[PDB]
Order: sequence, then C-alpha cells, then structure tokens
Amino acid sequence: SECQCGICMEILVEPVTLPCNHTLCKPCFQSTVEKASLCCPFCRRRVSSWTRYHTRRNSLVNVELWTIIQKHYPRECKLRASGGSALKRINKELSDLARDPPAQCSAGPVGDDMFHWQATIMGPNDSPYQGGVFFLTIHFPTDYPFKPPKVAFTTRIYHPNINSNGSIKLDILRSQWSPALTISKVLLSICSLLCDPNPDDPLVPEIARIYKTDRDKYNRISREWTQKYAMGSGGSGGSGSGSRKESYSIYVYKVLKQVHPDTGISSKAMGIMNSFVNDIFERIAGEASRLAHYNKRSTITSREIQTAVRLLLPGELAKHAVSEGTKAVTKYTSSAKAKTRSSRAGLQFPVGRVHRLLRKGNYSERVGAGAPVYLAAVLEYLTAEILELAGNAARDNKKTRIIPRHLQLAIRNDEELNKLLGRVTIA
Ligand SMILES: [Cl-]
Ligand SMILES: [Cl-]
Ligand SMILES: [Cl-]
Ligand SMILES: [Cl-]
Ligand code: NA
Ligand code: NA
Ligand code: NA
Ligand SMILES: [Zn+2]
Ligand SMILES: [Zn+2]
Repeated sequence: SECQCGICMEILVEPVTLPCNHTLCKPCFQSTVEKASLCCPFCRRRVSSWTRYHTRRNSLVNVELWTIIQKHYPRECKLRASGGSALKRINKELSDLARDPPAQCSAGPVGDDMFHWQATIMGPNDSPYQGGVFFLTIHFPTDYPFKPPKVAFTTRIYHPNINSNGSIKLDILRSQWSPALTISKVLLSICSLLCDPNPDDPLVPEIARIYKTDRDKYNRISREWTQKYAMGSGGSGGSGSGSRKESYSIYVYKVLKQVHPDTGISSKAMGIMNSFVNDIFERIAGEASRLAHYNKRSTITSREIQTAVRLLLPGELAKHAVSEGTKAVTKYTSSAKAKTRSSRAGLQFPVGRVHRLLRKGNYSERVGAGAPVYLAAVLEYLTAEILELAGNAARDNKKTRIIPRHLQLAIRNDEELNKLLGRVTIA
C-alpha cells in the first residue's frame, strides 16, 4: 500500500510529507533530515526553509494522512503502538524476502554475516541464459540504505553490461540508487537486464557491438557460456542459516557415553554445548568461505576447512583437530559406499547434516564431500575434548552430572580451550 515507510520499512507513524511529496515517519525524518542533511533522502530535494518553517510551528506531521491512517487501519496501527539502523533495515528486508522471494531469485546472508549475502538468479525463460543458475555476491555498506549495496556476479556470463570482474553496469546500483529500493527490487532489475541488455551504454564494448550487429551470434555465445559456466550448480535456495537454533544433543550424549560413561549432563549444560558447537561451526565455515572467495573457488573442500582450522584453533587443539579431520577424510574415501556417511568416516557427528548446513549457510556455490567429513570430525573432537574436561571437573567436585559451572571450569582451566571458547557466554 501507499502507507509504508520507505526508510525504516514499516507502517508510517506521524508521517512527514516533504514538498517533493516523499513521505517518511517522524522518527526517520528527524534522524536523517532534521538533524543534519535538510534534504529528502529519496530525491535529495532541499527542504531547509520548509523544515524550519514548520518545525517552529509544530506542523511537520501530515495530520490528514496521520489522522486518516489511524481510523482506517487501526489494526495495522496496533503495530505502530509498538513502534544499528542498517542492520535493522537489512534484517527487515530479509524477513520480507524470506516470505515471498522474487521470481527466479533467492538471496540470504553468508553464515551469520548480515552485511554479506549470496544471491542466485535463474536464467530468465525469455533470455538465452535459460537453464543456467547465476551466483552473485552482495555487500551492504555500513550506512545502508542511504548508500547502495555492492552487487557483482561470481558466475561468468556473456552480457554487454556485465564484465569479467562480475561488475554490473545498472543505474539503480549507483547513480539512481534510493533507500526506497530493496535487494528484492535490485535482483528483479538484474533479471530484466538479462532479458533486455542496454548495448548503447556498455560495460564490454565488443559484446555490445555483437548484440547490435549479429544478434544470432550473441545468442549462440550466451547459450554456450550458460552451458559452460552456469550449469550443475543450483544452490541451496532459501535465505541463509535462518533463525533456527540447531541442536546436537543426540551426538553430545553419544560422545559423553564414550568419554565418561558414568557421568551425565544437565539440560542447561547441553544448551551450552550446543552453543559451543554452533559457534565453532560458524567460525570455521565463515573462514573457509572467506578463503574460497579470496581464491575464486566455487567449491569449499577439506582444503579450506583445514586451513581455517589451522588459523583459528590454538596450538595442540589445531594439530589434533587437523589429525582427526585428515584421518576421517582418509577413512571415508577408502570405505564401502553402502554404509552411512558418518559410519564411513568413523564419526558420531552427522556428516550428511553438516553438508546440508554448509550449503544452507551460503558459504559457497558448492561444497565437496570431504568438507563436511573434515568439519564433522573436528566438531566431534572438540566436543569430546570439552566433555572430557567438564566431566573431570564434575568428578573433581564429587559430582556425577555435568552442570554449567563444570563447563566454565573446563574452559577456564585449559589454556587452549579458554583461547578458543572463552568469549562464549555461560552464566
Ligand atoms: Cl554442493
Ligand atoms: Cl571436498
Ligand atoms: Cl560443583
Ligand atoms: Cl561419595
Ligand atoms: Na504513489
Ligand atoms: Na513506522
Ligand atoms: Na541458500
Ligand atoms: Zn522510518
Ligand atoms: Zn523527495
């Protein structure tokens, strides 16, 4: 409807309508226009005199609108009873896109990094890119939405307005950016650009010439490139790791039985164990993603997992973790394909599930089979290390059940574990 706020992405409250006839809620207007700019954030129209004119008379609010909004949509305004900033905006855009994604597109954060997203675009049916799946990277600036996102292809594509760096010449990405635009709108505009290039303002002149001279040749090469570079990679869909809190209680219990078979673990302690596992998962995979992008690799393999482990884990933990991961990958590759993936690897932690979580987190275009095996073995090893020391702490205190205090002692009393996990809250 026409009653949404384009800056904060909400129903308008105390709306202020500028002479350019852009409107924004009084909170946003005060934050952006009154405090500093004295210009419309959408079109940059100067409103210096107009604001002072009305501010000294308490006549900023569009009373007719405001008064109309409250009577005609009181239920919607019940939300307005409830009523960083860039982070809030990004999160709202994700919520909206997660519900109904743009046609032919999906996008979501990379791991827990809200300012770095992955996007995928299916080649429009209209276009010669049909059948291909095109990956993109999205970086939001700190002052989003008042500055555009950086959007570039990571999949090679033949197009007059997209070059070998993946850069996209498209006006709304730069000169025509406005905080009224969303990532959903951007991806749709990119889809239209694939269907209808702009050869008159090209990024790659040679391709634009062919598009204007020999369209047949343009279409043939576009299909050839689609087949060569945009096939066999559909992505994980969705919109990132989501808000679900993953549990590994099943596997923590199994490991505890192996390490301390006469020792139990409380429900609160299990919650903390899940926090440890999830935190280590995110840090290792986030670093492996960094390495894949940095080296322009479409697939995360056990190579990036190992290098991530060597950088992030301290001393002996890193060496033992690397040994465990290497041995798991070796056992996995020389095993019978009939058994379960975890069984092939000699692991308790679920290899298939870790593989899915590595794909769901948008860390890379593809994930090789060795990666989840290596990571699952590292998570299992660290879990066993923690449980061994926490059970020792329990036994030191003449207890038979691990509670959060015993987890805090295990971490604090081991120099390397405190380095790795000391920043995770227990309390
Ligand atoms: Cl994959
Ligand atoms: Cl691999
Ligand atoms: Cl105790
Ligand atoms: Cl006793
Ligand atoms: Na309108
Ligand atoms: Na609002
Ligand atoms: Na995804
Ligand atoms: Zn607002
Ligand atoms: Zn304006």
